[PDB]
Amino acid sequence: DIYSKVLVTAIYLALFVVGTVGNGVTLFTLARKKSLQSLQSRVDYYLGSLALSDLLILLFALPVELYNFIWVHWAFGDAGCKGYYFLRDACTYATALNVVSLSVELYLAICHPFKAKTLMSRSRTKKFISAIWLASALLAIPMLFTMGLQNLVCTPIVDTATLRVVIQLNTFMSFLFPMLVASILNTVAARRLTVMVHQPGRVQALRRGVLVLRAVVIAFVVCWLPYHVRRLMFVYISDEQWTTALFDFYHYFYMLSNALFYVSSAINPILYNLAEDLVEDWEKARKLLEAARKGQDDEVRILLANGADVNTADETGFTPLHLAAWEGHLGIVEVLLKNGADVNANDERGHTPLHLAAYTGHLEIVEVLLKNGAGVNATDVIGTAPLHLAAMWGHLEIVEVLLKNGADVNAQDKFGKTPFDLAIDNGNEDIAEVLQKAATRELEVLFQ
Ligand SMILES: COc1cccc(OC)c1-c1cc(C(=O)N[C@]2(C(=O)O)[C@@H]3C[C@H]4C[C@H](C[C@@H]2C4)C3)nn1-c1ccnc2cc(Cl)ccc12
Repeated sequence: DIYSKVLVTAIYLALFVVGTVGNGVTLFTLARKKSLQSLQSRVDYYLGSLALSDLLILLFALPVELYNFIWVHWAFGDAGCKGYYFLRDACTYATALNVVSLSVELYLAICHPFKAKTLMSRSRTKKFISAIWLASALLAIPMLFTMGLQNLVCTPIVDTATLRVVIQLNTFMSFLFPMLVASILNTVAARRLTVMVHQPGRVQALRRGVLVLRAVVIAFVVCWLPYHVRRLMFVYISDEQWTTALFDFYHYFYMLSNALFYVSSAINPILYNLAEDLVEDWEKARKLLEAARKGQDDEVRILLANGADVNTADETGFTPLHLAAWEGHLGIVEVLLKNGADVNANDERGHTPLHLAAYTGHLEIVEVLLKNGAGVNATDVIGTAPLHLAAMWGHLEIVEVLLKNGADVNAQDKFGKTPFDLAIDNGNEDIAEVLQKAATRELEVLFQ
């Protein structure tokens, strides 16, 4: 139908530009990045080799299928008819062999790190990626002789029996065999790394390579499995003609698998980067929360430089600033604020860093917070404000600073207690006297 033609055409154009940009940016990045780790540079060479095959499908295969299949009712020549299937077949091999070769290098590095250290270099990996690309072209040569131009339409130039044989072998050799090998090696590599880790940043690269691979495998398996199942349906089909429902099913499934093929190649960079960056982000986030609390000045400085989230909140809603303000680390509080730390950050109860700074009696930090635009009158779910906690725990110095920055003396909590009530009940006579004076500010100012 026309609705289906418009739907699919839009998806192809979306996949094309996003895939071309994504894989295009990837190649530029990985080509022009200087990784300070031998193993991680080799992982990049494989992702660069995958980005190349991803781009060839999107620039040479997608437009032909878009044009000479769905969009319009053949005009790419015999070279194009043969070239299309050859190039598409070649890329799928190059992908499957890149994923296997990568999974092999990771497996050896984890299970045999001693041998892998001496018997693996960037030059050796560059040698195999060539071999992968050269072997891919070698295995894809049969497709040049199975499809040809006749009448002008691009149709098979061999009997269905012979065509069934090459397609069957292709699906097994190009997908089923390698993907399973990659999957097993990846699964085993991940398990033995856990044991290997338990016993400078080689483990991070090995952890990154496993995550990257795992996601890249799942993406291409999920996306090409329907496409290859379809090709096995072709070779193992029953008699001519079936129920209209069955014809509708195979037609939709054919049209679907066609589209799903280009999904994998398009959003692969985004998917493996997202997954890898999520773990690295979460890691650096939790490292910052502990470094900020423990009082590690150097650790916090490095982690913020490495691009850790300064405003990251924990399960209880605490940011690095909350704990740094609580534990009384003035050096870190300033460093955090300089890096754009949210000074009015809330938690589960709705406490700000100023609530915690006042409670623990950190005068110097209380000022630096306020100086950087901290809410002096900020209240929690109970209705407690910094002035309540400062007066409560007998911190006269802070009470003066808070009042000096316009702290509400009449502010009450759920229990109907003012900062004065807390000061009096806690036997803080010194604080309570200043609070009663502050309350009579309006009276004295005008009259006197
Ligand atoms: C008997 O084949 C199937 C049975 C059930 C479901 C099917 O597709 C989901 C298929 C199927 C697969 C292919 C299938 O994979 N074409 C090719 C491809 O690359 O896609 C074409 C055509 C040949 C040479 C070459 C490589 C193969 C096989 C290009 N084509 N194809 C179909 C063949 C015949 N009639 C069909 C009718 C319907 Cl409604 C749907 C699919 C049909």
